[PDB]
Amino acid sequence: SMNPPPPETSNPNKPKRQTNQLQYLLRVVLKTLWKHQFAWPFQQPVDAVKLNLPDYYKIIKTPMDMGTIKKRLENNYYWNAQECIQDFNTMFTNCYIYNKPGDDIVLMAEALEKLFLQKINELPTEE
Ligand SMILES: C[C@H]1C(=O)N(C)C=Cc2cc(OCCCCCOc3ccc4c(c3)C=CN(C)C(=O)[C@@H]4C)ccc21
Repeated sequence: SMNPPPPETSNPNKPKRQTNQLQYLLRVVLKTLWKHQFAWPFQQPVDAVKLNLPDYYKIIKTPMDMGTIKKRLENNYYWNAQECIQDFNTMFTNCYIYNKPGDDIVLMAEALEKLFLQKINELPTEE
């Protein structure tokens, strides 16, 4: 019934590094998706209490959102760009699992996902 704590976005024990790929993920990928018209339901953790979804955290065991993804990227929480890419996939996949095809929320996740897959095709080469 209650919401779980938000996903961890900061750990001082984790090593930090900056890469051209992680910078692209926040400056290009995150910035493009955030401003999109369908982004609003994905900009923060699913609030199962305020949205009245009592079974959400019974179906979804790996919650994810762009707010958490952006906080992780600002805190230097990701070491590999693939960790961030998996997080975006998990957010899209959670939406498709909890909801049904043809739903307005699924059509919004599908458009964000198409915008995301185009950006990852142009992900610069490691340095
Ligand atoms: C599980 C959870 C979920 O998976 N996530 C990610 C988060 C939240 C969420 C949000 C959900 O619902 C949001 C509402 C549906 C999206 C907006 O779609 C429409 C459709 C029609 C209109 C408008 C918007 C706009 C203006 N008005 C007033 C209109 O009448 C027009 C015609 C459902 C599920 C989740």
